[PDB]
Amino acid sequence: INNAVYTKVDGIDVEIFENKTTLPVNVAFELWAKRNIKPVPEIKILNNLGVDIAANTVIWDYKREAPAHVSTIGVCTMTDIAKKPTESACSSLTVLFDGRVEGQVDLFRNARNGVLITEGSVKGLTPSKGPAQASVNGVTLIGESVKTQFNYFKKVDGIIQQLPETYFTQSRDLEDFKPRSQMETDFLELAMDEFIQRYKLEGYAFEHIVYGDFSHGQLGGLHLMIGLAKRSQDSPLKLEDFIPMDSTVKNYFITDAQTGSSKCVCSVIDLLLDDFVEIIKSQDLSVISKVVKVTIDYAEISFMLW
Amino acid sequence: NAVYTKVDGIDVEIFENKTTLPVNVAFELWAKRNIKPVPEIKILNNLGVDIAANTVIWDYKREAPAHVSTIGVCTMTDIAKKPTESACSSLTVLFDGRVEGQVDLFRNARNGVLITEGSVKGLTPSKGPAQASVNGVTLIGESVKTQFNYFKKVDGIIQQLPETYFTQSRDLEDFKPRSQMETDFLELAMDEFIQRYKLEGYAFEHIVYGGLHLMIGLAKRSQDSPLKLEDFIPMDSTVKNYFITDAQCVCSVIDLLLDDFVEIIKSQDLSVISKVVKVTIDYAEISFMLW
Amino acid sequence: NNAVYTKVDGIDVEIFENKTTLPVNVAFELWAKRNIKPVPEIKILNNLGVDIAANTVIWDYKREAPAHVSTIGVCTMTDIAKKPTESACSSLTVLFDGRVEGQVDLFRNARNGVLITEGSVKGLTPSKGPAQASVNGVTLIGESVKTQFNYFKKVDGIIQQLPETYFTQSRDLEDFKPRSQMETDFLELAMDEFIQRYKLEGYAFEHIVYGDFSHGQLGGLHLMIGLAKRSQDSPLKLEDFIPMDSTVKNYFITDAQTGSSKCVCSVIDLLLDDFVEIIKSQDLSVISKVVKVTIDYAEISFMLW
Amino acid sequence: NAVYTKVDGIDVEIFENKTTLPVNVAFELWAKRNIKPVPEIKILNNLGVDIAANTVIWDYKREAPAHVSTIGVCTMTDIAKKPTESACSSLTVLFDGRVEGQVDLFRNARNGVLITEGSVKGLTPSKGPAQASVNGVTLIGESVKTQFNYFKKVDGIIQQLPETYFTQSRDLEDFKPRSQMETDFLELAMDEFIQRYKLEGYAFEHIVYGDFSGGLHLMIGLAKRSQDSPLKLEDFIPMDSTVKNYFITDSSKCVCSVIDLLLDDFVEIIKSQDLSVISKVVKVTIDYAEISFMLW
Repeated sequence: INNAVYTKVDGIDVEIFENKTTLPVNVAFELWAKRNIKPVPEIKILNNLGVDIAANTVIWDYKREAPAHVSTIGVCTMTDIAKKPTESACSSLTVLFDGRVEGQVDLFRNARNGVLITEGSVKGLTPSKGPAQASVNGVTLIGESVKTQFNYFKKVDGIIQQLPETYFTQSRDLEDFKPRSQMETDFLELAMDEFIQRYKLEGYAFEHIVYGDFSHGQLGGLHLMIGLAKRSQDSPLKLEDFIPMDSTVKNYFITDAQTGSSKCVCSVIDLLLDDFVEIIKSQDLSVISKVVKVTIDYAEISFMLW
Repeated sequence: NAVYTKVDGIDVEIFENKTTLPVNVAFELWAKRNIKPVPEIKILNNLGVDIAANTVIWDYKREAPAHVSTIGVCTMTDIAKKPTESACSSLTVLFDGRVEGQVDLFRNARNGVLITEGSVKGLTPSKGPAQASVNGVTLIGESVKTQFNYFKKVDGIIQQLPETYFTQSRDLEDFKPRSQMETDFLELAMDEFIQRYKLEGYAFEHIVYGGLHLMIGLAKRSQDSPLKLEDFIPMDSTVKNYFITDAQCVCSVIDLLLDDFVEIIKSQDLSVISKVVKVTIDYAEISFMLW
Repeated sequence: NNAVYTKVDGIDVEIFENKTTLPVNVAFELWAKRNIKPVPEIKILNNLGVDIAANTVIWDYKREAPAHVSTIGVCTMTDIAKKPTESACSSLTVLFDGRVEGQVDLFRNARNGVLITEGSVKGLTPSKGPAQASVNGVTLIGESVKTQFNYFKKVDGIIQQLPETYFTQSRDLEDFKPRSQMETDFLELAMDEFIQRYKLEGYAFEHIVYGDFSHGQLGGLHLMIGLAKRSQDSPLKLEDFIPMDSTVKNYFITDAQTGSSKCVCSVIDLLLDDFVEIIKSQDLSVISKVVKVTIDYAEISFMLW
Repeated sequence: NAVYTKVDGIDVEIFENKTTLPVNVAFELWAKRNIKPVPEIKILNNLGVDIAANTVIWDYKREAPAHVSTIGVCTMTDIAKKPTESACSSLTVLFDGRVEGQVDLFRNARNGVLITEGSVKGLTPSKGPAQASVNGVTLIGESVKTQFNYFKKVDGIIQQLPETYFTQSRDLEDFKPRSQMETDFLELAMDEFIQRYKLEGYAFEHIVYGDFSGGLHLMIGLAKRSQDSPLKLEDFIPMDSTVKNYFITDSSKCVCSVIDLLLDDFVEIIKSQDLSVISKVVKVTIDYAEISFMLW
């Protein structure tokens, strides 16, 4: 009645892995058991970049409990569409290339479509710093020991790309919300007015927004995490992924922590407050439209700021 | 600069304010205000439009000008004498066609929207909404042309505009059906309506009768314990919040034709489980939970 | 069903599941009244003797049940009292939370208990506890709100002195931050650069940190940071063997990459500086190689070299 | 100080390095080494015994003194002349009741442990193992008394003294059974033992019969395994412990924790844990220490 895989640790079956894909069990297990468990970029970034297949490894989506991509390359014979990631079979596919391993750079130099991540500089090519944080075997974190911050490069049809200037979502939760800057600390520490005062924000309608819904169309309000975090000395909130998939704007079930009383299904975006202030101040208030399109996580998000 | 009074010695400049502008130039905007029938602000907002060309668009709901930077309207607020030229082509300019010159300036400017009441050589139109704002009065013209054809450019490129539903713009106070369906819905009880339009075993239930609310459903509930809405925060939003009380919620309401909303309701699976729906309404992508 | 729900939108969302002897409605209430502010972890509480909470409910999120058998003035159907000073309590170590008013007071009157406070208390000397607390069952150290308490104990009338203790950090291996300069360079140096930098030759450090210093406990008994370094290249999935929290914790150890077995066995997570202090403390010229250490207020016995 | 030689002398002192002591004084230790039959080091270690009074306990596997800290033995190494002084305040000191005077010094001592060949005024004995260590050879005394009665003091307070199993202290080569049960376990096939000593549907299976994969094993279990297809093992490190590691070869099996329990004792352990067949965390007392381990 099962598709679970086990190991014996003493006279005890512990379930090492459950199969939640359509693939036959042991085929899936192979796939898993070849996950890159070193630092990878996060699913949101790779979706946003339009990446469909990784070179020579497997990116596992730990929330979805399945591999992040349809096929493979030089990994698992029963789903490999190729062996070297330059075979005719995948010229028309944005291929993740991990520059930390040898010879992947030139594989990418010779690829038609792809993105290359690396720990450092690359000869003749302009980087763009990515997030501070990466994904170490499920857990996303910013790390002291291992380096988690990469530089991205993109190719669309023979040609290197200019990657948009972006902000990055901070991949934080409410359970453990840690301030990442002075402004952020202050905001949580101080009282609204004393804050607006200190950072010079009179007549921006700050209080209105941080706490308010700035959705241009996303499902339920668009609230900002650090803003949800401040409304938590009073009765605080539990979150819960509405859909397993990771993305920049994220749908949740918000319910009271203390008692479960339902609230909404609404979207949160976790941004550095500094980056948030910068965008509220970017808005020109003299024009008709109050939609602000900002590019965050290499993707375009539309806001309603007023 | 500002006009002033001399209230015994001396100059006491007089400011609007509501826009902070000198009454002086504030009023010069009211003057040059567009008086021919214009697109409702919500659709301008959605299409992300910045300034109109050689005019002001008035915000009668805010009782202020929709925009305080101008093109060829008032020297104290003009960012440029003419739309198609220099530090100006980055922002999205609304070009109106039923004034001549303008049409030709759209094909020369970078970012911009264009409305017209007929077709234009070589371009594909997208039918706008029936209604338009007429000096603060939103209405469906039969004496005058209020329905436009829209066209948009970004970075130089003509865009294909999405297939859309448009919101109806009805106030509740004087609500009035616009189809056999909307009629029947208000007449028929719940159960009979679900069986006439073969809707049984779909989602809609809560959203229609009683998160997000449908204006038309809110009107049927008005014949039951008459309710009133007042917007704490008055702009013009495709989805608007209202303070809701009786004749003795803070609600998202959307005004949609049932004939359109039931097209939506049916383009799902036979549920009855709650569904995420992503429609284009008023040129903008709306996500909401249907049940 | 055991399951309690709210309709979020039109969707059944489980907010609570019963895994208790009690009926749903009663357990749910207890859950629903559980203190969700910062609290001492259960290891510290059991180590101390606490068997009941004043006016609150300590919840075990790993065991998904109350931390304690009865209540005081929380829930009419599991209350043994209403006030913590009633004679039905005078034989039980009661947790008194100083951060709320007058609880300090009931603690003076109480004949058996433990009082935590976020600052000094007139007449009594404090035991500066761990840096970390549990906050709605996510154990963390807070810079935002406070997580570090002071402890006091009473045993049948009499004020107590708490032994001086080391405290287990509380760090899963899946996310392991070093908390001192010693831990940083340990992880980021070679063993031999290390032993020298900190002048540790003539202790058989490499033998200890990396090995098994157990006197009895089931499986090996390994330092966490120890495991984290060997983890560096060949990493390990670590998984609770028993829901109950404790100072020395048994685990199912398993390869991360593939699930190959390894063992059941205990880990203890200590600050390296503390560990190094404990090895340096052992007197090498005696028959017994058993070092007893008080950690998290309990006696923990080791085996050294 | 150290003795020395003269090579183009210049005095050249002489050391070890087993202890680091002057050969000189390391030998005084050898000289004063207790040669009456003393309890096995493991039991001393577990009772947390620090040093012995007016004697030296020798560790033959380490080929050295179990302790370098002395009392009343040697000027260079001791910490007190007499076990009662305030230097032995905080140290568990072994006292013997075979040398008189000491039997009484235990009464006016803080922390310490005492052994005797018979009972003592109004103290409850805990009957120790059958075996002592008689000069590097441990055995069960035929004509000499090797069983002890133990008593312990922590902080002037006479202590609890638990009930214990004891390990049998048997090397594998020279292996001899010590009951009908151990006898049959060697004789009877894998399946026959189970029906005879009615223990079908208990845990016990693996740890008694043998693996590739590695947890605890018991001595006799390994003996039956080499009772054909012989197996060789030896101290990886030369300690003395209730549970010791071995290199099994065999060509290797390889690093096992091994425990030498008399079967009947271990069997009464299996039987104290309701019919299951599921793995079982046992927490038992062996050699006066709480050892916990997984039974399957």
